[PDB]
Parts: sequence; structure tokens; C-alpha cells
Amino acid sequence: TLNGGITDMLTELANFEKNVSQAIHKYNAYRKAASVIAKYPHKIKSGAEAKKLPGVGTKILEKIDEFLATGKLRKLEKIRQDDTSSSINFLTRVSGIGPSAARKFVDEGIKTLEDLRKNEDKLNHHQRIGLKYFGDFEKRIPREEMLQMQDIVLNEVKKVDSEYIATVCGSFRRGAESSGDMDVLLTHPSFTSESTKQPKLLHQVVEQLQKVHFITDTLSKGETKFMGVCQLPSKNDEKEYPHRRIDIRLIPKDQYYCGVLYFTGSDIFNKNMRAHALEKGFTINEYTIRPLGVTGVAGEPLPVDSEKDIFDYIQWKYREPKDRSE
DNA sequence: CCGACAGCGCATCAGC
DNA sequence: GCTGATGCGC
DNA sequence: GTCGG
Ligand SMILES: Cc1cn([C@H]2C[C@H](O)[C@@H](COP(=O)(O)OP(=O)(O)[C@H](Cl)P(=O)(O)O)O2)c(=O)[nH]c1=O
Ligand SMILES: [Cl-]
Ligand SMILES: [Cl-]
Ligand SMILES: [Mg+2]
Ligand code: NA
Ligand code: NA
Repeated sequence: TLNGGITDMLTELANFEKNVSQAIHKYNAYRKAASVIAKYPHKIKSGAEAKKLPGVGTKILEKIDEFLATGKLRKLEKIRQDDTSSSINFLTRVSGIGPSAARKFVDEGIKTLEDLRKNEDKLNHHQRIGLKYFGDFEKRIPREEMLQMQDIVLNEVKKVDSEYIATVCGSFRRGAESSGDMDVLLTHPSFTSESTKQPKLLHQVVEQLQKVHFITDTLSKGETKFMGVCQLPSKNDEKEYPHRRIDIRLIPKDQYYCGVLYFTGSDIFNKNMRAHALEKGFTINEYTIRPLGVTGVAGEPLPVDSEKDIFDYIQWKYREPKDRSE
């Protein structure tokens, strides 16, 4: 990409803040500046040029100047020399291994991919699966494969009940050419806001996708969220597709637009939009938008008939999913 | 000069 | 086993 | 680490 060196540097700094420092706001800060720079259709030539962009303040500006001048950041080279941090940075790339498990592993002398394989009895189920598919889960999903997965999922939910609705969200719905996982929003006029004629709806759908061997593994399961692993069928004589992460969310119908807003993101967009909602006197979660009182108590859920209605309350112009790629 | 920084679902662990 | 906190991931 | 107040 055009400013790929700068956004790589910021992402590496961000990974350090998340994985090692656990400095969440510094993580998001590096991450926000990385987002707006990758989006800027111009070759950044100095830190001052970048300091014109939102999210880029003094210290990211200075780090841009250092990186432009040298190809490097001393901070990053020092982190890369730190064995504990670097081991932690690697181990947190396994799905299910965060900073706590990472440094637990490192103190146990477990710090490599093959260390993990030798001590698999030390991993919980999520971590075992993350290790099993580690190479797979480093691979992104071409949009063309996302279309095939979408075809399978949307038809299968119709097979369980023809009035299920399934919307593939996340980066795919913002039009990305590749995606990290598959995010499937699901609902049914049976299910309205927690007035349940009887649940088990998500399990029914998961059952069916397991039955056709699309879902191959389970990471988490509740009444509203399933996390697991799935795989496209291969044709005879031919290399398997990589296994893929999948998240399916079952949401009440009267909450569909909040659900699809949230599940479409991006995460930075969601954080920004939700912050502006607080500034305007509302709170937005995946289910509802509510008013806030002076003392902060949330009101009752507001009517929503579209994504645009949510933008209207907080006095934003509607943004197509493709322009929410923050 | 400093405090805010989104909001949630599910799994597991520590202590009882 | 439960509560409540922590961990990890959308 | 940035931003807004
Ligand atoms: C991680 C995260 C996600 N979301 C919402 C917004 C997200 O859009 C939605 C999907 O989460 P995802 O992790 O799959 O994000 P994505 O956009 O699909 C990624 Cl670019 P990729 O999967 O293609 O690699 O969940 C949040 O609201 N807060 C969050 O902290
Ligand atoms: Cl570097
Ligand atoms: Cl709610
Ligand atoms: Mg996704
Ligand atoms: Na991970
Ligand atoms: Na996801």
C-alpha cells in the first residue's frame, strides 16, 4: 500500500501496547492513526504532513519522522531485542492466547509453536483449536471465498426455516476484498425482544451447519453467540481450503438494525460512533440505542427501522458500510 | 493541564 | 457447585 | 497517545 511502511510501524507499536503493555488506549491511539493514514490517498513525506490528520498527534508525528529518516524505530528495535516481550508477541498470535496465558507459558519455558505442540495438555479448548489451525488462521479469506461461504450459510439457515434472515457483516459487508473471519448476523420473526415462544434457535442453525460439515469446530456457544471454525468443501483431488473462523450472532428482529450496525463495524468506527452518541446524550450497543439521563441512567429503547435512523438520533450523516472502514 | 477513552458474550479461574 | 473477577474475543 | 474542554 501507499503508506504501508508507516502503517506497519504503527501496527507493530499497537500490537506491543495491546499484547505486552496492556495499554489499551495507546493501542487504540496507534490503531486510529494507522487507520487514517492507510486511507489517506497521498504519500506521507513528513510527520508534520501526517499531524494534519486526525488521530496523529505529536509523538506519532515524531515517530513518523524517525521512521522516514532511518527506515526504523529505536523503540521497535529494542522491543524486538526483548526476549520476554517478543515471545509474548508471538504467542498471542495463537487464537485464545492473550497476554496472561502468554506470560504463563513463557515462565513455563513454553515460547515457540513447537513448544505449544509438545505441551498441548496445558492449553484450554479454545487454545488447542487456535494451535491446530494456527497456519490456517494466519491466512485471510479472499472475498470470492466469502461469497461461497455466504451462499452455503444463507441457504442452510433457509433449510432449517425459510424465514430466517442471515446477513454477512464485518469487513465483507464493508466491501473488503479479503476478510479475517466470517461474521453472520441471524434473526427470525419468531424471536422478538426476549419474548421467547422458546429459544434454541441458534443451536438449531449450528446443528445443521455441523451436519453438512461446514462448521468443523466449536469455540463458544450461548443463546446469542456462536464462535467456531468452518471450511469450504474442496473438489475431488484438490487441496483443502484453509479452515476459517466464524462468528454467528442471533439477535431479536426489532433489534436488527442495531445488530447490523454493530456487526458491520469497523471496531474503530463503532468506538467513534458510540463515543459521539455519548456526546449527544445516547448509548448505542448491539441491541438498542437509548437516551441517557443527567445522572447517566439509560432510558428505554428507541424505535429503529433502519441503520440511518440510528445515525439520525446522534445527528450524523448516514455512512455506507464501505465508508465505515476505519 | 488533565480526564475520557464503547460496549458487549462467553469460558475459565480463584476462593469459598 | 456458586459468585465474582479475570481473560479473551467480537 | 490524542483530543477536547
Ligand atoms: C473487535 C471488535 C469488533 N466489533 C464489531 C465491529 C466489527 O466489524 C464486528 C466484527 O468483528 P471482527 O473482528 O470480525 O471485525 P472485521 O471488521 O470483520 C475485521 Cl476487519 P476482519 O474479521 O475482516 O479481519 O464486530 C466491535 O464492535 N468491537 C470490537 O472490539
Ligand atoms: Cl523497526
Ligand atoms: Cl440493551
Ligand atoms: Mg470479521
Ligand atoms: Na490471539
Ligand atoms: Na468476528
